[PDB]
Amino acid sequence: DIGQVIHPDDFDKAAADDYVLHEDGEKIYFLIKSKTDEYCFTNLALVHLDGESASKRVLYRYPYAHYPIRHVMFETAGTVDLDVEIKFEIGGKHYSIDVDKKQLEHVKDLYKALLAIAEKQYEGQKMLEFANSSLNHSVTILGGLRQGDMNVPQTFKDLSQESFDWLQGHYYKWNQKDFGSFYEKYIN
Amino acid sequence: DIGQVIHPDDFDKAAADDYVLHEDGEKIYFLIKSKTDEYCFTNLALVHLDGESKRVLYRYPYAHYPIRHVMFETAGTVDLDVEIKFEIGGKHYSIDVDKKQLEHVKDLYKALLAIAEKQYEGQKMLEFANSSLNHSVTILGGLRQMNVPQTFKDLSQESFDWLQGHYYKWNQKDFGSFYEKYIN
Amino acid sequence: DIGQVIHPDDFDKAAADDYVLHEDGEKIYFLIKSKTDEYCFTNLALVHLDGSKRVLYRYPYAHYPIRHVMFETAGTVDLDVEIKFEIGGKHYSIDVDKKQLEHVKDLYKALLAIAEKQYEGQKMLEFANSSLNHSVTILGGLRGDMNVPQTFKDLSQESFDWLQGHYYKWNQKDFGSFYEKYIN
Amino acid sequence: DIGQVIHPDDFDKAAADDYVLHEDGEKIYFLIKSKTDEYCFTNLALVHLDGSKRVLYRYPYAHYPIRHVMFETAGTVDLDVEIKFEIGGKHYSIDVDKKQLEHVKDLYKALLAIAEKQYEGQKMLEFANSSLNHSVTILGGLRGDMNVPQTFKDLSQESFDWLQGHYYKWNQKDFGSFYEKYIN
Repeated sequence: DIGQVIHPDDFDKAAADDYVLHEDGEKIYFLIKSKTDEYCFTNLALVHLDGESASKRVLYRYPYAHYPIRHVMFETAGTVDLDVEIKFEIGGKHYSIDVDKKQLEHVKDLYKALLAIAEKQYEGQKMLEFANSSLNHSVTILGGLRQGDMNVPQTFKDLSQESFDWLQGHYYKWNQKDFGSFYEKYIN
Repeated sequence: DIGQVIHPDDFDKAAADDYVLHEDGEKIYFLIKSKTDEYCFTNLALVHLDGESKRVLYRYPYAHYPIRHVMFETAGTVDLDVEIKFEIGGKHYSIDVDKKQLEHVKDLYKALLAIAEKQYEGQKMLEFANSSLNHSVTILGGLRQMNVPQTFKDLSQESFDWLQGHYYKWNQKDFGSFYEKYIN
Repeated sequence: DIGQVIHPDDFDKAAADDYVLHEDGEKIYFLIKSKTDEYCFTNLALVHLDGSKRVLYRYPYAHYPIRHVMFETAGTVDLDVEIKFEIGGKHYSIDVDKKQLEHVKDLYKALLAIAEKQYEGQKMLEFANSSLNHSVTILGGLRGDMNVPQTFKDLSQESFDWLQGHYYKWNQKDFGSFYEKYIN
Repeated sequence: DIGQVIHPDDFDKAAADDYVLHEDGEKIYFLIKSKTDEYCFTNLALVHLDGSKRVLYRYPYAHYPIRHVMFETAGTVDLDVEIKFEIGGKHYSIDVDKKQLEHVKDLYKALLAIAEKQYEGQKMLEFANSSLNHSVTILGGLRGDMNVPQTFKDLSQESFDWLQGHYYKWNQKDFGSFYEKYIN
């Protein structure tokens, strides 16, 4: 069904705004409203109110951090067509959204934003891999040591921590939660 | 059966309050009462009085029964109820609530969604904690010389403290603040 | 058969009191008497007189864990409430006069707390054992000046103290404070 | 469909310019427009508008290597020259007005240079990885006074910097200097 890009002034009037986690500073950067669906793109997630009837709505929430964006596509309108179509996959779920060709200028900005998000996520997955591999190379290099001047239990504690910090630091660095700056950059 | 979000002032009047562990500081943050069921969300657990007039009492502490797949469904023009769904442990819960009180059920949705996420992230951290302990065991395998029996005691203790401490940190028991953040 | 929660002052008048180990400071915290059975919950065990012969059973908590603690209320037409649990692997369902619900709900809370402590203890045992092994691995083949035979003795004592100490800590025998907390 | 090499001053008038990431300093170095398609070669990617709908494709060089760059001149009777290449695995053949041969030959040279740099980089990656391993092997099991946990951290950073650094060096993103060298 064909959708309308909503202006920022009318975000608070949208059904989707009730499900935005304003409490956690979640902010709406792009909203497309159709007769049957509402697609809300925030700094943290895609909030989607799915109408599977020609009036009840199923609420979905896909935080980017747990549901990566991939295969971002765009399709323009011909002379005879009334809509432009934007596509992507979030987690593994396929999204195809038809939008009033009048608002192409705006949908093209979303296309750019999503494309940039997908890439940052992709690159992050590559860095996680190196992060883990580096952890192993240390384990292998440092295997089989001597006591010398060593407090064994303290050293055992501290070593467990270093490993933890590295696995953790990298997990949160390369699975970033917030992509507001990406919408900020292209939605201007 | 269609339920009513109960007001805080009427929590001590509810059948579920008798099964809340007031002795351990358990506090009710959300209660939905229907003609057949009673669903009590405390800081520590879901307490469910289930009718199929007898009531079967279930208790699902969050620490041992993780919340997953938190869903919400709104009311159409013709419908009288909004539905909140989730899985606690493996059990599927679907609770119909008076559409009039949507403002409150949406807050529960947000709370549950936040708990589920915290628990998910904690599971991943446990994996890191365990994997890290192995990496030290490997790096420190086969040594030199040291007071062997004192070292043996102390080293066993570190391992224990590490395993235990992480177990309790990432399987947190209390989620009161999550309800407090979205309800109040 | 529908039972009656007995009052503390009438404990010494029950058939079950003859089988409580007063000599070891065993104290009755809850007794349900029916026309056929007698269920006696002490700090150390469930003593059950099963029936006009009676077969005596004793299930010390330390050797028979309590699990799957449930509760079931009465309907308008029912005269009883039912408390259920498994002790060791044995299934118990005990019908009690709905008039005494306030008391049976307390037993429910206590047994629930007992069961959880036992479960958590079984996890701690696992960490305790796993830690022992991690020191064995780290301390594997060493070197260094040392009184080998004394160190061998002392080392064997440490391992014994660890294994033993944790065995007694996480298979605790006495749960009197649990009953005390919820029956009080 | 026979295309036209567009002049730099008319780049901002092409449909493709709307999809260039000016915000990240992406600059168009070569644009061929046909009645159905639009091929836009930037420092970072091939942007292709495929056709009155147009499907937008973007193939950043860093994720889609250019290979098998070919060229085909016009015969007396032909109106076009054809430039071919594979990007990722996708086959591209682009017919262009034989009048503009002088320009398409420059694109040919640039794409040829891009493709070679990418190939050579894939060999360097292989050496970079193989070298990492040779240090792991040489540095396998050591001894010596040492702050084990700091050394473990620092060591893990080095490996990360090596893996990362080489990843970015040999999968370079920007090939603007290549176009600049042959279109100038």
